Amino acid sequence: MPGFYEIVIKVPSDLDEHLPGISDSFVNWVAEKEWELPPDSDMDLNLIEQAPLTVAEKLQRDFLTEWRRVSKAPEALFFVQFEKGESYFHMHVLVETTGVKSMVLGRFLSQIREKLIQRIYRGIEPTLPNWFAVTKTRGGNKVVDESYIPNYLLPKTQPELQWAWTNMEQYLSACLNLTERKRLVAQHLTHVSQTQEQNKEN
Ligand SMILES: [Mg+2]
Repeated sequence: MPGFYEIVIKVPSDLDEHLPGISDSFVNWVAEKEWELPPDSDMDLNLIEQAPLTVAEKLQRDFLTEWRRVSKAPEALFFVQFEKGESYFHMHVLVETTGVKSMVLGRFLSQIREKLIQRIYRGIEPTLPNWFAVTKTRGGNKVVDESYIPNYLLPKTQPELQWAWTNMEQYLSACLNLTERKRLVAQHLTHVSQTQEQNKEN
């Protein structure tokens, strides 16, 4: 029943351009990490860029830890999709509204952003233009329902799709399985159609 806020987080992909002044240890940390697909995945690992993924995995993991603390919702539902855009790697973070009133969201997000800078970037802010941004109505903070996910996130394919994470049960297999995403999209649109059909009838 509750909606979701959306935070878009840009992820650096060019060290000198995106992250001027970053530490050597940060560079080594990125280099060291390797990721593998789960056995049930049908994705092509070749199309997935490991270094940006390392940064993204931590950013989402840390954002969520902070969110749980400010929200006081330990079990908050989330869906995060990491994507390769035309200009930037970026992350769509959808998190439920519970525990955070809209009036105070800017202050909380701001606190979270500082924590990410400390933890991920080791005190050096990324040189990305509007890097941590809540989706707004023009206006106030946008809230969207669960339908946003089948409509705008699930349809993505490689290489635009890089990775995804969730705690929402209906999407757990969808995250890294293209065949499953495809099925879910079709299923959602089917429901929508059936609903309109009913409406015309009656
Ligand atoms: Mg996008």
